[PDB]
Amino acid sequence: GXXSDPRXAWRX
Repeated sequence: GXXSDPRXAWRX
């Protein structure tokens, strides 16, 4: 869901 950030893409 929080895939809208380079450090959150691998967190979505």
